[PDB]
Amino acid sequence: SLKPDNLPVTFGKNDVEIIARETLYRGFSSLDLYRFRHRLFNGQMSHEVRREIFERGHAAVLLPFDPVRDEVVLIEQIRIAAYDTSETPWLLEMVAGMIEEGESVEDVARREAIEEAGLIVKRTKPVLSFLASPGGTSERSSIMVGEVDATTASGIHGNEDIRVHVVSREQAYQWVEEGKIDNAASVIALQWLQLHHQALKNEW
Amino acid sequence: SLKPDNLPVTFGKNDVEIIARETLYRGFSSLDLYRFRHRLFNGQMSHEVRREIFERGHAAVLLPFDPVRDEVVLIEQIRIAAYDTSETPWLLEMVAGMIEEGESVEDVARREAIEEAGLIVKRTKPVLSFLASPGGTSERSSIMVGEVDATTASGIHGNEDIRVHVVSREQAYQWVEEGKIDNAASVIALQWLQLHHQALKNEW
Repeated sequence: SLKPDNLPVTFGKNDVEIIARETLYRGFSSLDLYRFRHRLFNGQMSHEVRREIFERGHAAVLLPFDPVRDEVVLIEQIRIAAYDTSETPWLLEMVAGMIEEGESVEDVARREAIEEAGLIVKRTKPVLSFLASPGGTSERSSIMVGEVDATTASGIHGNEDIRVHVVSREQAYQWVEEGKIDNAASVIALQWLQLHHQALKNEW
Repeated sequence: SLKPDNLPVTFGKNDVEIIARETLYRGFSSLDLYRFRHRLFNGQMSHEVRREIFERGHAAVLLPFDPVRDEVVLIEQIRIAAYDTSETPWLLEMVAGMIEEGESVEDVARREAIEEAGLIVKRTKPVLSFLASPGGTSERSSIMVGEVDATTASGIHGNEDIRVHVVSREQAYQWVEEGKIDNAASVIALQWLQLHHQALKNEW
């Protein structure tokens, strides 16, 4: 295991001055206007830049995977924001929830697998961590895979209302390829699993 | 090629009533409060649900891939929204831009590969299309891979300021595994490539 080099990005936090964050909205979550100047590639300083950034905490994401049965547990809940681009706003997702307090991502991954899927997790691994849409929100989501008994996954759970589904991994991945699953975190988790299932099954 | 079944999601748009979308903010883009009622799994109707949803159009995403050299072109630009969770807000990304007017995603993929990378694209394929963070924004991003001559990828391009990088695919994917690339669209494109490079190289 050899980590990679620092390169080829060299501009860091010493190359940016956040002039100010201007609160544009304060409800359940926030729109804030980042006002900033940054170094440019040609060595010159920038004009002041104004960026509207949706701010609303960060998420833990569990991929419930049963290594014995080679199955995944998906969850189903409505995402109203999906309405305008999707046939249905009910989406097939991974266990996930926002991180708060002194919670680690393991804390929240595990907590949410009970709240949303009634699922007790065994061994866990870190998968990947990703920024959802950096152009327009600071949200970071951190994904863990969790060893789960898929035979215990049933029922409705949860203003949250969630249904539980058990499919084989291969079916979960085909639904990615073919567009049935298409939320960022499921696609990332389920492509990650497809590149790793054999080594993971072997290890577990 | 056999598409999948309709199941197991059955609730559709006939099961939701958007009561109203209440504009909470109007600048470069919008925060709107979706007010809605929806069917619940146990057959009962919901209380009124209020969801704050960042609204700002949708994106096309190009993965510039050179099948001869087995290389990828990445771009580098600052994402200020990444500041709080990342060592550097300068990020290594895919060519991308917002969709407008009567633009198809091909139009925008191609347009942006010139604006951001000076790149002329040859053959294109659809990869995947995904919702960035459905919990908190309606943004959909649609990814195409594009046959590109990596030897023509150089320089600064672009309030946009973008640098261009040519790495081998394997290096691009290792940077995903190890966390150097971690924006949703790059991770999805670059895991997709890793599952498909051989068939794509063979076809092209």
